[PDB]
Amino acid sequence: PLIVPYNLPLPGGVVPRMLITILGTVKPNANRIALDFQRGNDVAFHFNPRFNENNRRVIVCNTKLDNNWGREERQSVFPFESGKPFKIQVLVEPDHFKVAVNDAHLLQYNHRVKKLNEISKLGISGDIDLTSASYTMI
Ligand SMILES: COc1cccc(CO[C@H]2[C@@H](O)[C@@H](CO)O[C@@H](O[C@H]3[C@H](O)[C@@H](NC(C)=O)[C@H](NC(C)=O)O[C@@H]3CO)[C@@H]2O)c1
Repeated sequence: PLIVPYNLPLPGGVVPRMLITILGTVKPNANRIALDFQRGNDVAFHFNPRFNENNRRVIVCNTKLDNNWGREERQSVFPFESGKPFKIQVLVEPDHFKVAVNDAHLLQYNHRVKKLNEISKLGISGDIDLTSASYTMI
């Protein structure tokens, strides 16, 4: 097992056909999970399941530039469950990050940060036990 928050370096940045796979289990009474693809201090893609935002479960995605959050993209389809094991796969495509959870397509996030090769770290945080975090080229 891995210590959370965990930093996964992405050597040379991301590129299309790179597949990141994260395996873990949601804690009991979880509040939030976050994946943060970073370009230095900037967050190119923040993927943030929220377990109780005004008694709703929602995934919020966004980008942070110069310490400012941008326009949120919100998904009400919510495949995570407190206490249960999950798999998140993020496939870098030419125009977007493509996210699947437990083998089912979830969402796509169009590239706002376009210098893909400068997105050099992935932070994994929140209310999880982290089992593995890896990448491969498909
Ligand atoms: C909770 O713990 C941590 C730890 C590290 C980093 C964060 C960053 O969390 C922020 C991030 O998820 C951004 C993504 O857009 O949202 C921030 O929250 C927003 C919130 O989503 C907005 N809610 C709505 C309903 O629009 C709110 N909007 C208004 C008008 O207030 O704005 C906040 C602040 O940007 C979240 O803090 C978290």
